[PDB]
Amino acid sequence: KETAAAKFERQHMDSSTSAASSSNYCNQMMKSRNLTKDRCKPVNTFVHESLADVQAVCSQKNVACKNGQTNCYQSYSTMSITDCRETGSSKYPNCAYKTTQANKHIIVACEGNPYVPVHFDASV
Repeated sequence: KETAAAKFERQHMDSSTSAASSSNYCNQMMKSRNLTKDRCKPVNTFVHESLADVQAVCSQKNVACKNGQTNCYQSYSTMSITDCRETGSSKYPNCAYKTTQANKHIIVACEGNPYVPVHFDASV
């Protein structure tokens, strides 16, 4: 019974590294965060900021979600992130990813009491 908040933290939070660090990072992290268990998740973003700083985005700039819901929020600051994208050669179960580091505004969807991130929508 993983909570929606905990699923967001597993899939999207990595405060321990300042920036993607290594060319190995997406290969290791997509596997260790269990995002390659059932299929190769094609894309995924990790955020290298404190949990409190990501949770605070839920009270920042309200923006439309890609799915048309209204509960998305854009960070006023830029944040350190790593984008993981499956290589063309990647075949499950040997899921392979390119690691790219960026500093961008994040967009998250927030739900619940407490009102916390449950989904990573985009970076801009």
